[PDB]
Amino acid sequence: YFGKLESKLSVIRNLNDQVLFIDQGNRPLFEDMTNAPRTIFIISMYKDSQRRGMAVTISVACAAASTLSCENKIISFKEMNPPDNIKDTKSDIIFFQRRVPGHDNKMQFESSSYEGYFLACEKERDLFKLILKKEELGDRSIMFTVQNE
Repeated sequence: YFGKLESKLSVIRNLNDQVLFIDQGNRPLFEDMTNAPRTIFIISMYKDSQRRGMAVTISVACAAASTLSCENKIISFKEMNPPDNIKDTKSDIIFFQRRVPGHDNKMQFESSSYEGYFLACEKERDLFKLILKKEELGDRSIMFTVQNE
């Protein structure tokens, strides 16, 4: 069971400190910037009845309703706002925000639906793409900086 607590305006960034943003193809990408309303995200925090940690929802601020989803281990944006309630122990839109042990300032987002899977930055070719993948003990690619303001 998940119950919404609050919401925070956030800018997410990988360790290359490239900002996360949604492009025109509805695809989440990473880039270095010096346009901007596509970088602003809303992180909505939920209370987990099983107490596995801090459950969050990631959605873009300047859209009507687009929430981040990892349905079928594939990153996408559903056409919905974060719900007041989710009545299940797992959700494709729900992630656990976890602070990384030996790094300061850095968070990782574990999928609630698929255990041991994390949001991650991936070089493809000329693009840095947001993907869902499994965790190596370090693995820089699953670490993120989030600026709640």
